[PDB]
Amino acid sequence: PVVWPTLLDLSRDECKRILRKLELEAYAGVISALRAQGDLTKEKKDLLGELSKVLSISTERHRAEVRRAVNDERLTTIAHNMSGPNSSSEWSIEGRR
Amino acid sequence: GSMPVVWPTLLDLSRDECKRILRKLELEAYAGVISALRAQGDLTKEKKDLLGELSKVLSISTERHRAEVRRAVNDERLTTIAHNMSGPNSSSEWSIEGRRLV
Repeated sequence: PVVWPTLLDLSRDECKRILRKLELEAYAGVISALRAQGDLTKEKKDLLGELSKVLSISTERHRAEVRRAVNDERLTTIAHNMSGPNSSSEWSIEGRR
Repeated sequence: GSMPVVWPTLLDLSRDECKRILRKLELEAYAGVISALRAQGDLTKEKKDLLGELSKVLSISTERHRAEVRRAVNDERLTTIAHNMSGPNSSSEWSIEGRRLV
């Protein structure tokens, strides 16, 4: 006997889409704040690793958010002002793997 | 002489404003993690302890943490997502976390 996608099924799929957008936005927000603080450290790398697991962020999406933040001129300016010119080695290594 | 007679304001720092944007970023970062975790379902010890590591790194006080929890547990949209994702018991542990410690 057949079955098919109901409105509830499509509703649950849409909730998953909304959740995934919230999760990626959350993770990107943490990367942005950490990048603006200065360079990446091992402790922050570890913390990001746990956050990516709990927010279901793939390594591909992680690396792309690291690069986005390293390259964002506003965040780079904040790091320059707050921490000084050394601010992105280590983030850039992480964004390469 | 060595120094410019027409100083290009390009060179100037904006330390006060950057300090404020950094703080805005930190608070927005923590709030967004609370909101996403709340939309997943109820709080777990693993989420609580991870939020504790995040609050250290983002300089978030325990008062601000609990206020974010109370906000998120009561957000109608985040709660609708959690009920659809995780079922009807998606709030009690969050509400405990929002209330205790004073």
